[PDB]
Amino acid sequence: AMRQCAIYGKGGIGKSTTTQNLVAALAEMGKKVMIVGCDPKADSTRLILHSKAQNTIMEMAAEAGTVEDLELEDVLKAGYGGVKCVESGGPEPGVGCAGRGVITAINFLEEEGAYEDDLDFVFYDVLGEVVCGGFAMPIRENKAQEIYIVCSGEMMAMYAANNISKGIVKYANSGSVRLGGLICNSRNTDREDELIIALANKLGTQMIHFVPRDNVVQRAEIRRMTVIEYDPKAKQADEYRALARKVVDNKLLVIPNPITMDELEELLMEFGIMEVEDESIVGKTAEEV
Amino acid sequence: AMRQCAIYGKGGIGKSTTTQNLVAALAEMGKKVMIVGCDPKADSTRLILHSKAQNTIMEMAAEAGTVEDLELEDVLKAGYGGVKCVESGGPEPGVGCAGRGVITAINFLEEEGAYEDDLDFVFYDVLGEVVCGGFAMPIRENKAQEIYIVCSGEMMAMYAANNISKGIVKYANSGSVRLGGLICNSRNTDREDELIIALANKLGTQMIHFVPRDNVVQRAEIRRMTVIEYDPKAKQADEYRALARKVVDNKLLVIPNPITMDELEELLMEFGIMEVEDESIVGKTAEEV
Ligand code: SF4
Repeated sequence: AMRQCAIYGKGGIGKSTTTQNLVAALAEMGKKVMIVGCDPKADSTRLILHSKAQNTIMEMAAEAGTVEDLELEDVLKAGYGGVKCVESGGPEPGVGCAGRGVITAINFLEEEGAYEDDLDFVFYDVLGEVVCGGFAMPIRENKAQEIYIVCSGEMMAMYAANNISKGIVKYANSGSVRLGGLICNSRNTDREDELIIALANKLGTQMIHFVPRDNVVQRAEIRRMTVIEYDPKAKQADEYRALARKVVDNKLLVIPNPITMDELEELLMEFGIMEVEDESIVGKTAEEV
Repeated sequence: AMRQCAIYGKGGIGKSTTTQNLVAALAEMGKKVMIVGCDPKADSTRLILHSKAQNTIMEMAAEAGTVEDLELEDVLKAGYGGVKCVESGGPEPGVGCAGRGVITAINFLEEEGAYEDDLDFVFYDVLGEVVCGGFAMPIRENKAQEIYIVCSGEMMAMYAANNISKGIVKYANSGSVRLGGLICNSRNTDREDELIIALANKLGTQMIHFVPRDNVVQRAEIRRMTVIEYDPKAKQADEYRALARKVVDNKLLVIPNPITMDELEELLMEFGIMEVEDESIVGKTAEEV
């Protein structure tokens, strides 16, 4: 019943916002959901709590001395729709692998039996910028089963998306770690919907949603809350409900097929974000050409 | 004579472009420089080599079996102005700390006596997104002495700049690792020049340069080359020469003074990128307000 899910993707494309907003649609339709905040900024829970920045397991363990001197009630908060929220906390600048904050944070929650407490969903909001051993921690430790990659029709978000996938693949043979699909966050670039579906099937998954750039997300997030919470009778709000729908309904859980550099640039050139570079101009000064 | 330098800063603000371009200015004014490519994409050497993507120590060790089956001549290339170039290589997606690629890469170069070979400069192009143990590796192993942080008048690039600094500070007491200054890459935001000098002196360093958003950089980089190489008699070109000038001349090497979150938002609000948020609208639906 209780599924183990993760949201992976790069920063600056509104990953957390779509994660939180999704989780809110999912709460209002009956489910009890818990978000684990694996990003080094506390932005993973912000909108559900109406918080400036939630208290994290790292800064609080730094407080009470050790990780066990914390009580569950202090780290794990609940906001909108009784959505349980924790921020894992960043690696202490200079020292500390990021992924070791996350084991600390999951371990702590297993031992205070939050996982065995009545729950339908867990959602790890995870940075999928570089996929190092550190950010791969939910996948290697098999705490995330269903991976949904948020991305956009833009080079880095895509490369990012592929890499997340190569990680899924590393731990294919070890367990139930699978790519459930790609969510596109629009950047009002032309061909981006179908570019992300080109990528989605060339990987062997779908593009389970397309999230439109609606200026109500901005207006709801300045009030530190979801769009499902701010204006439930909105266009965008039903988009979040629709995504959240497709997610329960998803049965499509796969081991992906990473593509190469030339193949990513292929897809980037034919939909138009990338240009066909000229070979004769290369290495030549404006003197020359 | 041979100074050990590093360029730290976040992605997507044109760090490598300014690194490479700087290094070119420095080359035409007589010096012999080597760039070490610590970013997971091969973008750190690209413009000096006119290469699509240079061959990295990770993918080539994966080729010959072990790191010692590689010959110096294969990894270390030279381009414009006899600027020696290597790409370190990323962590293999899923497994591998990023910083362990970098020790491998430096170690390999110490042993084939590239460091003892006549050289005035070494420049580690390093991602300073999160400052984990992994990206702190040049600082903990004291291979970078002079850190220059490229940033912009934008929240994340500044936060990032602060964190790089907290890392400098961790290894204050261990050696000669010092913050030489902040380089601003313009994003044609109003107050950004003086915002980065606010930040610069609130940290205890200067803003050793301001690099203007000139559309010749774009036109030179599409030809896979520097602006010093493409059009030497250009406005931007002299900017790179001027930066490179101030760098030799720099004597100002410090241990920085990291600022807080409230202090960062202070500076963001008074120069105008950040807005003064309203307290009464928070937590309230459009029904309510
Ligand atoms: S695995 Fe990655 S998160 Fe951990 S230290 Fe290494 S580079 Fe940082």
